[PDB]
Amino acid sequence: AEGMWVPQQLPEIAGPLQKAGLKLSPEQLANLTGDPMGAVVALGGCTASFVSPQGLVVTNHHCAYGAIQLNSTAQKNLIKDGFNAPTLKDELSAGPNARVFVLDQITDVTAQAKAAIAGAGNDPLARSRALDAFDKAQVAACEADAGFRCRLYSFSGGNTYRLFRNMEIKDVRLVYAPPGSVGKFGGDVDNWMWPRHTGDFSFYRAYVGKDGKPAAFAADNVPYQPKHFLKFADQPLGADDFVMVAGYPGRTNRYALAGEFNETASFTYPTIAKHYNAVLKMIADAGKADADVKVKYAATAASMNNVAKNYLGQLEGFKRIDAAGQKQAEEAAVLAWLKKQGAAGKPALAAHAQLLKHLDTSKSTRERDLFVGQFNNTSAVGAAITLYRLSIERSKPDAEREAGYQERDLTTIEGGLKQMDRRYVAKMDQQLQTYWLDQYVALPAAQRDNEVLNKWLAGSDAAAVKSLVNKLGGTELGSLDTRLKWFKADRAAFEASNDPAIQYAVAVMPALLKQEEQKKIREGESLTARPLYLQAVADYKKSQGEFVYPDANLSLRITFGNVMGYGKDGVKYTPFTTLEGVAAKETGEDPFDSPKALLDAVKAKRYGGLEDKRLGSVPVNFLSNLDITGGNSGSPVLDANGKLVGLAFDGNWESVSSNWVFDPVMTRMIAVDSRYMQWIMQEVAPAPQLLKELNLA
Amino acid sequence: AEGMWVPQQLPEIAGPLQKAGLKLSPEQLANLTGDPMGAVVALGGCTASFVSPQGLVVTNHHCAYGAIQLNSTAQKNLIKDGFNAPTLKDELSAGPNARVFVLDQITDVTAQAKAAIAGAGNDPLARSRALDAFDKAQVAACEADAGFRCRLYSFSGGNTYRLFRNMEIKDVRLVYAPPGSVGKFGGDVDNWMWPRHTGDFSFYRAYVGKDGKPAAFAADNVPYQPKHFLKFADQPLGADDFVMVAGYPGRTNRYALAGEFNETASFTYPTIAKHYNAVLKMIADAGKADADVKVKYAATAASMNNVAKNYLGQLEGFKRIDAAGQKQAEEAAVLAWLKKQGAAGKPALAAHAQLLKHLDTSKSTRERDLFVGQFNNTSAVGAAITLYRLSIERSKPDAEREAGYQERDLTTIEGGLKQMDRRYVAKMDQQLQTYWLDQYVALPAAQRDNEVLNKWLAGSDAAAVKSLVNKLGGTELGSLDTRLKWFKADRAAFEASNDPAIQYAVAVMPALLKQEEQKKIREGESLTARPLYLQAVADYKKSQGEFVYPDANLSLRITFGNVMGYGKDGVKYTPFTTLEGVAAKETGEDPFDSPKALLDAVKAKRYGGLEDKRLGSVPVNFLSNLDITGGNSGSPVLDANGKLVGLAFDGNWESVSSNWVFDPVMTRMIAVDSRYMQWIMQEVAPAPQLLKELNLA
Ligand SMILES: N[C@@H](Cc1ccccc1)C(=O)N[C@@H](Cc1ccc(O)cc1)C(=O)O
Ligand SMILES: N[C@@H](Cc1ccccc1)C(=O)N[C@@H](Cc1ccc(O)cc1)C(=O)O
Repeated sequence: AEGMWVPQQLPEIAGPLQKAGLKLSPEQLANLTGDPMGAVVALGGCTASFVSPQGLVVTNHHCAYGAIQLNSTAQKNLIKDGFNAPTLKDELSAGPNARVFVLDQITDVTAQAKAAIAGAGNDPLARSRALDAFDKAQVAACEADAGFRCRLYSFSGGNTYRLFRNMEIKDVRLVYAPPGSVGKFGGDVDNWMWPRHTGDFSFYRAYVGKDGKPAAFAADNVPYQPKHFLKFADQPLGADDFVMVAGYPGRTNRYALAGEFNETASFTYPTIAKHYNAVLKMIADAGKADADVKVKYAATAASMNNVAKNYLGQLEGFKRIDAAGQKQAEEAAVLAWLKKQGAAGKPALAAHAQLLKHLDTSKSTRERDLFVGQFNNTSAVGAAITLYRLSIERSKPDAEREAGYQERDLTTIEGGLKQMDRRYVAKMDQQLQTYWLDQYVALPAAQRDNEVLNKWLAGSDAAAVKSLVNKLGGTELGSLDTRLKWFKADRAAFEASNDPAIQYAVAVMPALLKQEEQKKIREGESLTARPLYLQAVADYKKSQGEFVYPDANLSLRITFGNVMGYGKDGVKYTPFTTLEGVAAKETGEDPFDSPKALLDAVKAKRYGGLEDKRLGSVPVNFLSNLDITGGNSGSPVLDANGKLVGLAFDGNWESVSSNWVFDPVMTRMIAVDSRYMQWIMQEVAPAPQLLKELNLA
Repeated sequence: AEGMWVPQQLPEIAGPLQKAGLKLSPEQLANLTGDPMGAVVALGGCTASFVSPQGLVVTNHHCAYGAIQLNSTAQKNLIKDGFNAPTLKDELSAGPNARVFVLDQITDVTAQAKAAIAGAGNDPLARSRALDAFDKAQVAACEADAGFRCRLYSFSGGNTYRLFRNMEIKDVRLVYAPPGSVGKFGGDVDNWMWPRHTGDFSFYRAYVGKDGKPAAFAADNVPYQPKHFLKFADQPLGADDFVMVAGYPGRTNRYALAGEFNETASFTYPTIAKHYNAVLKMIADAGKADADVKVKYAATAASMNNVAKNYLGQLEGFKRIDAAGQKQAEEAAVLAWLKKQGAAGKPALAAHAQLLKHLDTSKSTRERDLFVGQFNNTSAVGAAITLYRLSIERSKPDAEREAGYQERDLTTIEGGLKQMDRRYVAKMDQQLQTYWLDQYVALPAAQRDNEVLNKWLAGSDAAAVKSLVNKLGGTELGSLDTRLKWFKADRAAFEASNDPAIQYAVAVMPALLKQEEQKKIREGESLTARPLYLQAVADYKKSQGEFVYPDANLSLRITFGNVMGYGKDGVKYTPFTTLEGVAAKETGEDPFDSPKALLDAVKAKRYGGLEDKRLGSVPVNFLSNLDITGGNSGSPVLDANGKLVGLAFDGNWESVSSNWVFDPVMTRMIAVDSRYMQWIMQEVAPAPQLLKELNLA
């Protein structure tokens, strides 16, 4: 079924849920801290779920990838080898910034948020500061009890605001990862593709301090005891079976203006894909010369591969469904429908005209902004900018500090500085600085108008770039101890440093704060125009009997449907893959290089009690017509009785353009079957302690 | 069904043919100059069929591609535009070397063939001279009537010889070609692939002189009046329908030794694919800089792309089916079964040992012979060699001249010199000479032992090469009038020439005739062993219950089966594509750039009365489990009642390795539906005169 339904829309999908095959009462799904919705957790960018009473959490391999990479070395490469912890004491810290968010409360605060915005009058910067202040005040009251973290969410262009309260677990440990050749079978070749044969799962465990409250990693921390956890399905999942997903989709753009779509299609997507593909070649080459580079950059290389391929898929999809035609026609129908409404429709029409004006702002600054943006986000420079920015915010009262630099963010900033030790090599950073500066100096002189960067380059050719990278090479911010000292330093110490990375951050900061102020002005203008126009689009959609649900915004959503394949001319994709399809793809070369114990077990038909007689094998991956996006990775797929039948991890090639224009015919979720996850842990990469904990052995 | 069945085997398949759903009688098929089989003709490298009483011939577009190519200029490009001849006199010569072969009779001359070989004795060279003389003599007699061509075919390794007698139609004209965006929709991207949407068809007309004997092109030749022509099906072809193909498959290698397969898989296919891919990049780069280069090298680039992609598919297929293992296990089972046959086993056991020592002769000289072979076959140099060779052979009497340089070959040689005019650009041929010499001068010193070439290079780097290409550019053989002068010149005029390409021909010819003697010796030693070992395999296969049929050898074969898809893990390929599939593949960029009139008709559901209700659209291509190969292109696909339901044109990706090891699971023919052919000639690139002549209007 189409839709990323908010829990508050359960009454509207209760009948469709039952019709599709839900055997739980839709009522049971509305208790978001009960069984089973209470077992679903956010990781920050991925979904996961509790699967034991001792705080075992299951998610995708690609969601645990960062944690696995932080614990990998060139010599002991867990990404390649996998990992198992036989006992609690063998579990590895997932890193200081790993989180498990357990939902405690959702509050509707729409009327209060709208009153705070209106309270600001017709000044856009005051409107942006009013919502900021409201957001900070809600979050401070909601976080007064130790161990909670809150977040204010804007829905439907700012027509609805809800405050989420979560227990924030800060001690997350790695328990199990299959080998990379299972976890990421087919690599970037099979990424965004069906047929699919990827065992995309791993396990964490949540820990708390001995006092029961969240704590950073410590030896005497103990496993979290969740109130609810999911059970692995005892009923074999088959074609046409009801499935549903609860998770944290990040961002969809189905309500974007035609011009926002056109800009993304004609500039953002092709341009990011081009540059990311070129940076990836550079990282791949450096990785072949030094395995330390390969391991330290593995998470970046993985994310950049995923985005670049997703973008190429979205562009193909737009042509497939004529997304440009469909956006143009819908926007024309909404503006014509408003007109026929007379008086009542003039506000939305004026809100449209205003958003329409916001587009053109980036035309001959978009290339510059990209290159300067990427240069400033390289590791040493970005660390210098964050550290200098924090030194400025610390001089203010906490309620006046920029979101991201308040007291409640300090441990996350510090964790980032710590995680950079596992993700930084000077010789690779210099190549990244060189790459983005090179693109900058190749712009026409009109567009290369970053005056600070112009001063530090003192040229617009290869030698000027080499000279600046040589200069920035003298930085000490590669040192973890140096970064942790700067983390506590006052503004004056930054301003006195002869560290060239720090000098660069001090020099660019005034222009950065002015660019941020301009952003907040544009935000404040949108805080009134966006909701008016998006409410009209939603009203129009309801007039046309179309499904109305908010764009994803990193909050909890439910999607449902059935196990089913899809088709193109000449082809029908079947809803399951099987073990034989894994062995049929074997080449012995990355990324089609399965463990020997897998190839041996498939050749012997060792199905380990998990064969589905309807398939004649153990199922590997399955297709369903659910509505997921980035952020849904690791979401539990629940059957009609709320049991775990698999994890969401990807979509088929034709699904990716549904970020902009949903296509029900060729949009499918790809999930890993809970039976394959059990089969891998039995036959290939043994986890006997985990199968016991899951009551599967 | 497996098998390229010779017409004599009709008894054995009579029943399976009927089980499959054949509604005509097998006796009807044994009538080879009758209906329907008498409609089926050979083009030499392609199959075709009579489809009107006025000599109308249908074949594939890629079979007609050379003809279309010859009639194309950078200005008037019929590859891109297509072609239609509304009247007889608008029909374009398909070229001097274009033929239609109509089968007159098959006689077995095995005994006399085995006599000729025996009655030479031991001396390998005498054995091959003997077979050549018996071949020349049997042909000279069979061709005594003015308008016939005869060919001696060796089957099952030389266990069976047959003389084929054909009426040779020498005046073939192009009537109709769709646009290249239809004829070759999907280009080298969709080549060897399903799903497929290619309207791979074109029409020729067979002309003879007013006397009724075949003749070369002349203004007052009239159309041939075939005894038999096929009718286009009125019964709609659907899934599971019986289909059969008659045609001229070129070469299969299912009876090759495990060692011949190992050489092809380990050296020949990888090497050819690599060097062809690099030459194709060059021709693509040159054609983009010069539209005259693009058109003149279109046919060469098309053939090299087809071969390169085919080989990559064969290598991939070998790994899918473990061809290496199956060939080793068969070569080991045959020897074990012969060593249990006692006295009856020993002649085949000795024949194997004799053949097993023709393998270790190449490892050192294979790269050299490839690179020198390719260089010698560039256009100016290749013309120079052939023309000088003919002058050598002219001075001998006819029956002692090399096969291909006889009186009966003069027209084909002269045709080749004329065709070169539309296939030669000096700067491209120099790029080709450069590529291949460059590969030669890259070889280790020990392998670089072509005396004349080392002499002419005087060095072993890019500069020495450029020096020789510079020398050779001085040729006048780029001129057609020059090539026709040399065609009628004697040995001494060649040996007096200061033309550097003629000078190269004369200089290399001694080493060439030496190498050709050591080749005929090679052939001689094999001519008795090969028969004996291949009969043992046939007997072993017959003993195991496995189908026995000879490897393709360019003679007439029948294959049969049913319209059916295939699958692999997670995917079922359905047996038909449809119009909507063509439209869905549209990018507006070559090779997915359909005529506007196609895209307009698809949108508008103008099905032209050609809807299949079961598909809900007009079908485009279909799949079936027939056994075809190179040569079978343009073969009529006949339904249960011997009516034309389409043309064979390609095979799916997994089919191509069946040239060495047949696989019934994933081997399918791809054919163009006769309703797509009509629909194109009605709705898209009209041919109202053809529809009339075919009785479809
Ligand atoms: N494409 C996946 C990540 C991946 C990379 C390589 C190998 C295996 C997986 C991905 O981006 N998944 C999303 C979830 C998602 C996104 C869009 C969609 O249509 C369906 C699923 C994620 O990581 O959250
Ligand atoms: N691959 C085709 C030629 C072609 C190229 C590009 C577009 C369309 C057609 C080809 O080689 N066809 C063969 C017939 C054939 C060969 C092998 C096989 O398994 C099935 C059919 C031919 O030209 O005769």
